[PDB]
Amino acid sequence: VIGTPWQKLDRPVSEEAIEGMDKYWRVTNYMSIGQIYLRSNPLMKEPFTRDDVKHRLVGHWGTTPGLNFLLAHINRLIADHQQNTVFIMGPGHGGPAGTSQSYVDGTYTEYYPNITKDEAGLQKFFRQFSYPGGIPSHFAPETPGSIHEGGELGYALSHAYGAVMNNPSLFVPCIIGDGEAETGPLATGWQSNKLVNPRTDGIVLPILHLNGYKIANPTILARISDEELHDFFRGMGYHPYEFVAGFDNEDHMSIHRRFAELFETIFDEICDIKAAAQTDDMTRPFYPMLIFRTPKGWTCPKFIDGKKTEGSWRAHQVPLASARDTEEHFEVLKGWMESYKPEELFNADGSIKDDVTAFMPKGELRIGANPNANGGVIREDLKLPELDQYEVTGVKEYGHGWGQVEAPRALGAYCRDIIKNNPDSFRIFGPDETASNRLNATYEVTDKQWDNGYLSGLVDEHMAVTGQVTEQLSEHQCEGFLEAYLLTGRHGIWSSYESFVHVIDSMLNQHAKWLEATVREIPWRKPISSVNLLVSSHVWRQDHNGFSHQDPGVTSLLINKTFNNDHVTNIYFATDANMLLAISEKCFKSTNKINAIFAGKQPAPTWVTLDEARAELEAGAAEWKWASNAENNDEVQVVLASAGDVPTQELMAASDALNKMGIKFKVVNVVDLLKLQSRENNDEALTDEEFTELFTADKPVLFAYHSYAQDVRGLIYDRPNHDNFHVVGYKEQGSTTTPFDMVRVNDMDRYALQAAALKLIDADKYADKIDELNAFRKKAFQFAVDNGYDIPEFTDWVYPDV
Amino acid sequence: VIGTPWQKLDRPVSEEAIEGMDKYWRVTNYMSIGQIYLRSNPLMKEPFTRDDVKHRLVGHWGTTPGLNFLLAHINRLIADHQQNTVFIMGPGHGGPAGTSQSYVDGTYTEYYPNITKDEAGLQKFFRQFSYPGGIPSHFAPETPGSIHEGGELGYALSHAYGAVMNNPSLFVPCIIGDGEAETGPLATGWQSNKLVNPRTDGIVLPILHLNGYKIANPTILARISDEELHDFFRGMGYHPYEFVAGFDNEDHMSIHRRFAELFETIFDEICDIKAAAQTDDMTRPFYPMLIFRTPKGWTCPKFIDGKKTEGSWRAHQVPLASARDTEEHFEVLKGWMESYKPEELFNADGSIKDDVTAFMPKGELRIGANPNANGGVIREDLKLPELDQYEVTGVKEYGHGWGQVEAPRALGAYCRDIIKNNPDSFRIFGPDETASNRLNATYEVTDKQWDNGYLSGLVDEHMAVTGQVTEQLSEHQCEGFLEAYLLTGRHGIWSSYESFVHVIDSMLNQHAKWLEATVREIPWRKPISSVNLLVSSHVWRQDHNGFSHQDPGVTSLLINKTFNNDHVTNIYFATDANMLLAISEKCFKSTNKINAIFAGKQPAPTWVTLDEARAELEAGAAEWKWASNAENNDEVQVVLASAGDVPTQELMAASDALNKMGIKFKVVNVVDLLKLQSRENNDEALTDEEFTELFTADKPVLFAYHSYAQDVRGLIYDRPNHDNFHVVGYKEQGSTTTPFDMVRVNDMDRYALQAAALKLIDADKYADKIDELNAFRKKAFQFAVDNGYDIPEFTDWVYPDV
Ligand SMILES: CC1=C(CCOP(=O)(O)OP(=O)(O)O)S/C(=C(/O)CO)N1Cc1cnc(C)nc1N
Ligand SMILES: CC1=C(CCOP(=O)(O)OP(=O)(O)O)S/C(=C(/O)CO)N1Cc1cnc(C)nc1N
Ligand SMILES: [Mg+2]
Ligand SMILES: [Mg+2]
Ligand code: NA
Repeated sequence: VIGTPWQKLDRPVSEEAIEGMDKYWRVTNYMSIGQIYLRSNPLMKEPFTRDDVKHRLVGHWGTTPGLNFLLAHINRLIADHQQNTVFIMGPGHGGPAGTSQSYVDGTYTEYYPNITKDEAGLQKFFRQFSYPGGIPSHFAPETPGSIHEGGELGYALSHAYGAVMNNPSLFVPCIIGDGEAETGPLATGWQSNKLVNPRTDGIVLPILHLNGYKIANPTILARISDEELHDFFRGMGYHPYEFVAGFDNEDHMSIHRRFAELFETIFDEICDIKAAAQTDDMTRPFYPMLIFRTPKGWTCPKFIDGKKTEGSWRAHQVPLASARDTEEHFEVLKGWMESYKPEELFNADGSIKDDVTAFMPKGELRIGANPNANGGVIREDLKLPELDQYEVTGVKEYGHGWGQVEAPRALGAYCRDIIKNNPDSFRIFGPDETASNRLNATYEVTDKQWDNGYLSGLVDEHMAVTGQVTEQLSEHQCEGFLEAYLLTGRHGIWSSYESFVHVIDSMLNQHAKWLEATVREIPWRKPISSVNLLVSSHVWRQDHNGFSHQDPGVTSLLINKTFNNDHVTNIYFATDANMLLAISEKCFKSTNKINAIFAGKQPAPTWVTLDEARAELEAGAAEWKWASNAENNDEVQVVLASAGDVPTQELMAASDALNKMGIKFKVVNVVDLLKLQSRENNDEALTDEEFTELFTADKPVLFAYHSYAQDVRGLIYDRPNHDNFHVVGYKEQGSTTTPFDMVRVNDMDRYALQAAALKLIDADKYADKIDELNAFRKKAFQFAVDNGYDIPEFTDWVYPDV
Repeated sequence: VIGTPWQKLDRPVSEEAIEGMDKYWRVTNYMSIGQIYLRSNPLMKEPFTRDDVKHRLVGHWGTTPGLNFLLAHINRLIADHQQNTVFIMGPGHGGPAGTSQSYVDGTYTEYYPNITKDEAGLQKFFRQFSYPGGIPSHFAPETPGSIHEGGELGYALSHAYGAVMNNPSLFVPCIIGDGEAETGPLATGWQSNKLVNPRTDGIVLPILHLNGYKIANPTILARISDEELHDFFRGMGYHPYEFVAGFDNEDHMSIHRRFAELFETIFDEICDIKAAAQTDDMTRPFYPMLIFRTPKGWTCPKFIDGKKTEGSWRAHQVPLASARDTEEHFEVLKGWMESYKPEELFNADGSIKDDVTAFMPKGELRIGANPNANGGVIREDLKLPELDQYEVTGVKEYGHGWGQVEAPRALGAYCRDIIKNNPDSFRIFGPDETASNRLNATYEVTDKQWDNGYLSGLVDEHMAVTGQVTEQLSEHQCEGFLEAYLLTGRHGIWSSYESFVHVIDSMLNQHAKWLEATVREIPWRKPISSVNLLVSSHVWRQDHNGFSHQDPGVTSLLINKTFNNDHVTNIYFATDANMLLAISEKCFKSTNKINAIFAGKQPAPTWVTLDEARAELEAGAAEWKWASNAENNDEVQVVLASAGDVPTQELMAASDALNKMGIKFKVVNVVDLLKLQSRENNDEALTDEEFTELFTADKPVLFAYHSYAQDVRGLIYDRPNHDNFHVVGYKEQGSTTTPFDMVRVNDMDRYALQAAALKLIDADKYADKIDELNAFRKKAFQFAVDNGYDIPEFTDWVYPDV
């Protein structure tokens, strides 16, 4: 248990804590300006000149002093209440407020021994901010206290809420940019309080950083009427409190006393909600939120060159951009840095005075030290059930190609038993698609958690105010909740209709970059569990839905996060349920990855046994010798290669026909896509030798690909024999139609695959047979048109091993 | 002018209109069930059997009767008021309500002469819905009345609002799924009423289709308290009205009279807002919205196999999935279809009776016929100013490589004069980035439109309650507003930080699919203006921001919409401002495209004259003979090829150094990327012959690529000499650093490019020179670390032609 969760003070905030908060605010403002502007002389020791200013002024002042003010008050709260706390910096461009916090709390020096607590250290701390060889401009992963960089705005609230799931002792003040609040993802993020339980989950306090402005405009929320703003937050299930400061001549000490008093009232109400929820965990409370209205750039010069800067968008980036070049700007910077009275804040040795920090939390309650902000320190391996009990054994008993299994249902049963063994640290998320994607065996042991109104057992099924499945019709919510749940040291999976994975392409980009930085250069930030995404309801079988639901191209996006041997991204094609099982076990054991797990949910043949799935998954690509008919590679007329359940079924039916014509070929299944790359691009890929062994030194290869052929083509560009590959993939053809017609219009159906194989072997010789295959596809299509269902020769075909 | 906009009735709705609306509702429900279930016998003529039911039951009943009810009432409104109206079907899976509407209004038969108004036609109309060879399951582009398919949920409101921009006579009832409202994009879409002006823009009426449920869950909005729901919409600046029907035994005629009366009150209030706005166009009104609360699946059987179906998520897709297979389900379907009393709705010849449609609007006010729902019928070419006056003439006067121009500023001046010549049909959108992306010369002739509070001329600049620039910190809003503005026949452009384009990857996917279907098979849907996206503030120069802002991979997503010779997607690299000018003119003249226009906004050399830009843009790739030093292709030791402003600057400096060593090469610039593909994949690409002429038959090619090398590699896989290309691209390396260091860590800097060229020519011979180049890059980096700015030999280099 960290600290004493949810305890009220029952006394006023002390005047000593007020004094310490004002010193914190002044010292973090001063060091924030130092980080932005100063390359040397951090204490402005005589002579202090333009030669001490950075030649390249980069960074963001505007948000920063509002952040620094909140952080003083959140630190004071943590210390007084002994409250387990992780904050979110929505405006992650306020990085210097986040580095200043960690430097004040002591964690910065603990993690970075060279950045010492004295003038030499402070010199280095100032120069290194957004500087070549130094540190980022944003609240990056290498800052102690960060689980959220906030470079790409919008995910503040899904991360805050994901962090408090099954974390009942954790408090998350979530600081949200008022420009950020104009984004889609943030606007829906407010509604998460219908999806958390105040007894089993912790508490988010949204704090709207209402500084009036974004980069070059006012914000929507700052300029509507106060009554609309209050009705808005109340209508989303919050109790709104509003603080306004810095627009008049109120002295700063009074501002701190009024805020501290307000913040105690807010926390008291959180504590009341927490206490009440031990008895009534079904009534959804109105959680507090804070509207925090202060001038953008608060405490910077009011006008600069006749332009309003404090209380404007002009404060957004770097004020006084000429501080190095004109004595006029330099003098303004000098008076601005002096207004914080650094001589009262630093000892002569340049260490921050003890009376600046006596109010601060200590040990693991410090924002930089809390283990929830470094969740791999808390994470434990899942207790996984034995995989064997889930095996589709039909393949062993009856033959390769057996049955009509819906593959994710084996993952559902596996996930069911993972939740049972790990009842509060493995969650499933779905955008209203968990049942549609066939993971609903999980409801045998838990419920979809819903903390909003109930009506009737006739309609409410498998749903309770607490549980380990979460659904909201929002890929942004599913992906954001899950990320923070992993970042605080837990585990899970989500599923999405494949075409709609793209809604969160840019969230995958950011989480992969978080992973890239971490595995490269932040060894103190320990391994988190992986993002596991079941990509299902795929392009080939969108029977009720059509063309808008046909886009497997998240493969292509993921290929753009496969560099430097980071090994943070995996694309798995689950061939059948036994392969799905093997892949998922690997994924649930992995750390520091995004794993995209492709699997079809339609009824489909099972191809391999579980033991075969385990061996093949490890190699990444494998020959299926029981399906090959060639003696050896020199006898092979064409390589039949596939990746994806549906390309594989069609390749396999093609292989059966090609066998019956006396054609000689081998069958290669591809499961771990990126292992097709060269060792030069991926040091864990198949070696040239193993690649040649699978794909031959120079026979034609027909490659039936689940997604866009472009991917395989770019991946194999330097592989031996790549010029012989013919990649067939999805090509933006399709609609609401029969399963055969969907493969047909992409040349993916088994007849077109047989034709293509013939064309690669000898086009002249097989001219007629090709025409005949092409005409059979026309006839099978006419038949679908006339009769309403696919021709029985297509639908009734089982692989001859069965 | 269409109809008589914004006129009140000043009498009750007639009883004859009530009777016609109830008949419409019954006939569209009946034909919706027919489309889903029936392959023959649409009027259930004896014998009506299971043999008349589809073998594959696909589609969505649940939303459909609520849509059909609203559509009856919106048609009645249009007719009574003569009101120019386009609706949005948020739940676009309610396609049969949208096809039924067009069939009732007569447009379906007008566009599809074979689907006739009689029993034979109705037979065909039923079978063809989501059927092989037939029509989609959703409100697809081939349905008259659709500007919005609604397969991928979330964009209902940005499309509604974009449609009414500069469209002051247009009314848009926007029907929004209550599951849809859980998405990010929809949640922010509500706020658009702060960005439209009630005098110069038309009016959206959001109608929340609060049917209680999504696929397998209740919805957030349906289960919060009524007081929270009302405060929510009021707090977003609406006046909420709520209708509740179908939960009790109220007869349907009473339901229609109560709704019609409510809808007249709502419209009267819209008319009052429109009239008031002719005098006071600065006060933002509280626009009505409608909470429409009715049971999901309304009028279907209440229980099926003991399961509550009407008023449940179970009504979502296909009830009675066994209607063909068991007589039990068939009997239920038969009684359900009979409950609408089709014998009162159809004449014996199976034509819909005249008294079903006498209340309907006629001619161009019909929902299917309105030209705003087919905007290419209204669209006119832009009056473009002459390009020459924008030319950066520095290249002609001083030499290739001249100057420090910020390229988008020439596009800003061009856009400025486009707005001036086309003052109400060309808009610019930006996510708070129009000024940052250097398009702010447009503010010389118009303002950012902001219909929300003002504070002071000290802070509010270039902003007014009306204007042709729109900003909101939401890529979803920018992309949605623009799409509908083009779909209703107008023009514009938006700009985004390149890494954040990915937020709307999936919107680009849908709009490209809309375009694919249209250019392939909907000739009646005329060409719209193109989506023009300035992709700027790119990966190489994110000086204030760092790694989270470095992701040029929208290139890769776009490559997945380049099939079948559709020609709906273009990726342009603007080399400099003269190239930018040429590309933009092409884009502003194009139709039916998405054009991604890459351009840097940092100061940069101008390479080509405007006349050269025009020729080179047309070919797609071009030799720069003034920069090549080889005689001819056989004398070439390496091809220096680049795409992007920064790769080009670095290639060019490399070329200067390689020249001074006596190396022989040619320089090829690439502007139109997809013209690198083979003619087999793209019938407008460079032919093999022209490709070979540029890239040689067999010399090494060094290709410096703006984005991920993967793209070029997959694109050129079947081109002559592709095995000789070495593609250098972005490789997930970078942070907040100097411009040289950013190119350095991706091996993109000029020294690494010179090294790479040497390595391709003769690695052994140039071993030493390579090492020396590699060490110079280390020294230039140390210098940045030590001094705060890049080494003057890097920054001060100008191409020797200057
Ligand atoms: C538009 C924008 C910013 C203004 C934020 O305004 P705010 O009100 O949220 O914060 P403050 O006023 O507290 O500064 S900071 C920023 C940068 O590129 C930095 O990441 N960008 C570009 C941006 C656009 N879109 C997205 C999704 N994320 C972004 N970071
Ligand atoms: C989740 C979902 C639907 C429920 C919609 O519920 P609603 O309340 O908005 O509409 P009704 O109750 O009026 O039916 S219909 C649907 C399909 O795949 C169809 O496009 N999907 C999957 C889906 C997920 N995510 C996105 C962005 N779009 C989607 N269409
Ligand atoms: Mg702000
Ligand atoms: Mg609904
Ligand atoms: Na090759």
